[PDB]
Amino acid sequence: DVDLGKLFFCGFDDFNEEAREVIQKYRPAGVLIYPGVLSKEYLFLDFMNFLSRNGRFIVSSDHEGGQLEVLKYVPSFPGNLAAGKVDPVFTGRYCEMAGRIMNTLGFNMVFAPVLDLLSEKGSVDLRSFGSDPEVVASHGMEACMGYFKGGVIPCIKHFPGHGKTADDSHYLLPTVNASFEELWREDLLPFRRIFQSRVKTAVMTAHVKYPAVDDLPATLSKKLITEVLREKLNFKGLVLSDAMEMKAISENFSVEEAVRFFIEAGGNMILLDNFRDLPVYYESLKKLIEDGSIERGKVERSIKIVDEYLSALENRFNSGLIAEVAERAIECTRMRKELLGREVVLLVPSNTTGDDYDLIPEVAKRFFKVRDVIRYDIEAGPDDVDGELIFDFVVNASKNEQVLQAHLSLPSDRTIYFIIRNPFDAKFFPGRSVVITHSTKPISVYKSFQHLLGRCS
Amino acid sequence: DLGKLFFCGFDDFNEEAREVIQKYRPAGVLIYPGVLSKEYLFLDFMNFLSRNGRFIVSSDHEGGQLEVLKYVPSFPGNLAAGKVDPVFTGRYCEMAGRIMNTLGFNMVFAPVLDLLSELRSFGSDPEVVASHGMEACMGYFKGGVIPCIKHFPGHGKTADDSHYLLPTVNASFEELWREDLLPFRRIFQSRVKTAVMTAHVKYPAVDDLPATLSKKLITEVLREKLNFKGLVLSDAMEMKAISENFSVEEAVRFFIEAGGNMILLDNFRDLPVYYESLKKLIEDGSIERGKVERSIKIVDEYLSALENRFNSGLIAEVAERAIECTRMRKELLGREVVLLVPSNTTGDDYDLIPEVAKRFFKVRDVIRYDIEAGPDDVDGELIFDFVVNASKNEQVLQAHLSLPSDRTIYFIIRNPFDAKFFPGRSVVITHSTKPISVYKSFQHLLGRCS
Ligand SMILES: [Zn+2]
Ligand SMILES: [Zn+2]
Ligand SMILES: [Zn+2]
Ligand SMILES: [Zn+2]
Ligand SMILES: [Zn+2]
Ligand SMILES: [Zn+2]
Ligand SMILES: [Zn+2]
Ligand SMILES: [Zn+2]
Ligand SMILES: [Zn+2]
Ligand SMILES: [Zn+2]
Ligand SMILES: [Zn+2]
Ligand SMILES: [Zn+2]
Ligand SMILES: [Zn+2]
Ligand SMILES: [Zn+2]
Ligand SMILES: [Zn+2]
Ligand SMILES: [Zn+2]
Ligand SMILES: [Zn+2]
Repeated sequence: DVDLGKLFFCGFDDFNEEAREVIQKYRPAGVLIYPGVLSKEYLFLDFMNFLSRNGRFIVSSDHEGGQLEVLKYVPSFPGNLAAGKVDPVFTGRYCEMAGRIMNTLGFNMVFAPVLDLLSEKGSVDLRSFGSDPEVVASHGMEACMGYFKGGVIPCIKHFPGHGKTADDSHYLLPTVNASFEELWREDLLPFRRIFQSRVKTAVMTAHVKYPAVDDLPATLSKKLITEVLREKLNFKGLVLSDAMEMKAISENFSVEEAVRFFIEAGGNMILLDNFRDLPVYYESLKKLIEDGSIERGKVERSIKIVDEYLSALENRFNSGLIAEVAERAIECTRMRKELLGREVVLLVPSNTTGDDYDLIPEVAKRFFKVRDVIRYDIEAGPDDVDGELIFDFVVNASKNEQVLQAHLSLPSDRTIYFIIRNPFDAKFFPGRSVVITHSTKPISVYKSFQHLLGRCS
Repeated sequence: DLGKLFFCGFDDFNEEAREVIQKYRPAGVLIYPGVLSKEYLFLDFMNFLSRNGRFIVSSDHEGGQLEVLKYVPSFPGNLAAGKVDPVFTGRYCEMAGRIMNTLGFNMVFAPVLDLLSELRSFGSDPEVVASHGMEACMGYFKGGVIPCIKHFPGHGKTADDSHYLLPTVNASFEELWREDLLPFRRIFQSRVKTAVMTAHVKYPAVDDLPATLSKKLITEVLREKLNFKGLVLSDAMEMKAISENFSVEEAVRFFIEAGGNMILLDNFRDLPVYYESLKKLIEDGSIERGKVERSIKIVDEYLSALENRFNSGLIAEVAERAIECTRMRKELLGREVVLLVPSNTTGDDYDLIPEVAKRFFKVRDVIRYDIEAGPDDVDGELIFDFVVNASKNEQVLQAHLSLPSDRTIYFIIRNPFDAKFFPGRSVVITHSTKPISVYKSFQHLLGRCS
């Protein structure tokens, strides 16, 4: 039961102390990294650094290529609709390329390919390989195979296929009217293609209702997941829900109903699009295990499956090394704790080094209350200023003496000098509070704030 | 095939670039931000290179202060790395090297081995630089990319920049050997695969010429005393340190006679001048033919040492092959175009359509229409309708169809079903909104569709 976290896959829109608390307490096996983290490279890198020290994870993204692209590291792709028009070998080569890059950064799973068919009702629009089930199957197969050669495990979505509905699951619960024989022949054809091969893959469920077949959304449907996916399609691998908070589910089922149906239906990992919802869902699952509404056997089998995927990963590559370099290259003098809860005035060079300067205020705001942000001229130095606490981000202190005394005329009792370019300048601030970063990069500045609040005090 | 002695920088990709590459066959391609900052051009360039022989493909992505590949996560840089266990430098460079190799690069112009005097350098201690320098070369290589250490013989002792003047380092040879040269020496002795780039720097206590042009520094020191048998590159020859003190012909002569192998040009348009200059000097005897052959031999080894299956230009092929067009009248295409572009991530793709169009067509005006309405009526010599959501209703479908059918081309860039709604019309289907697709649709319009 120190293992129940293995049944959860959590999305992270931020990386902070709550994130760390949630991860350390519940130990989710899956981590999905959202744009909130990816768009701030310093946070992504520090997050990857953290994950490498806290056990083993499935780490994933939504980088499908085309319309859904979230990793700036992967060159941009026209997408599945365009790929569908072309020799499927190109899809395989793209996904190997994307996967290899992903695997180098520290990802070990991707939520792709999309295997949903394109219909005229649907529009989603560019994310499908095509209408022809055969075209979708061969591209889907090349995609799963490419991702896998590249070093990342694919997750095909969304079972059993929901291109035949006009409705979006983020808004309401959609409906697909097709008969089972039609689903089988068509929407399920590319899924069948993958299950018949030897590629390791996960499967994500659709929050979609199929009334000619069952009353429940596929995510919550024992018929679709046990009798169709496990038994007729013979899939023994990992089954993920789409995000449970999505309206299609949350506006029609309780948290406790969703967790029950999905695990009883045969699913293995509950996807939450918000790591902060984990304690509610986690506790909900724990209840249902103790009051008997969830067969214990299903939870154990699920745990077994995740453990197989976790041990498969094996990788050497983690981009978080960058965060360690930044952390370890920071030298600081001794700082008084009692200063640090005050409101800070930032002195930042005026303005690639220029974009690094522009980002210093945003990074500081994560760690300190900020009263003003002042952009000085490096060849003049800072106007005289006062405050409760002052941060001088020193660049080129030594050009002349009228600049070195702009910097030294600041109240030494409540100024911290951040020497971020030429670390020789640190000799010119004796008795002063000094941080040397050896870098202008946002991650270094970031790690300098962490040392300031932690190790240096 | 003298092109094997040239390494060319490209700030753009166009037909001149294609002409120059096909005529002269340079062995080396260096890709500058002018191409990298436009991913559609970068991708198309890579696709072109995979079809025109073997190349050494490199960038200046050092990490830290000098970063040019958005695909590689950003690194604090060498000064920060120097403070740290050198294994981390090795890991960084493997990571960067692997990403680079996946994109299609096979060489990086890094690490910097120059010493720090009073961010691109690992430190002041020659020993620290050597250990990080070795890890970096090893990591790059492990990652799939050949490293190139720079700049021999080390020029951290000068404040002056070679982009401005010819700088001077006054240290004696005994001091260079003991200090600046030590990390270069540790690397040759460890026998890690690497290339070497020369410095456009004068060392007056040792010799009169800049190292790039100095037989003493390159032959007697680098080749003989340091025993480096590998690939030797110039820094860029057009740089003022060389160009304002030597003629093209003096620079080409000295460098090859000095023992250098590949001439780095920072501009591919200069290749013919330098190429003919090298051809001349070989014909009148100012260049020993033996040296040219030895240089060619070395280049040939690196070209085959480099393989790879990986080229990100496949993306450009997908975009190319997914384009459907009706037949187009050649003589509309020399006209001035009005663009109708959906207003404003599919929004960032739309913003970029005008920049892409301007490469292929004269553009008179750019109108940003509302796609819930469709285009206001408009007229011009030639009209490009970048159709989005044509079928919402009949008042949108008839805003698009009220445009003059003799001189409008409809680019169906999102929902390819809409194409049925434009019978008799000129229609291009891209199956994508991405700049590389839009770009490839213009090439097809000017080529295969007409
Ligand atoms: Zn789907
Ligand atoms: Zn949606
Ligand atoms: Zn049908
Ligand atoms: Zn989705
Ligand atoms: Zn609990
Ligand atoms: Zn049991
Ligand atoms: Zn650490
Ligand atoms: Zn520290
Ligand atoms: Zn230091
Ligand atoms: Zn240098
Ligand atoms: Zn320079
Ligand atoms: Zn010395
Ligand atoms: Zn240089
Ligand atoms: Zn001969
Ligand atoms: Zn082609
Ligand atoms: Zn074509
Ligand atoms: Zn089509």
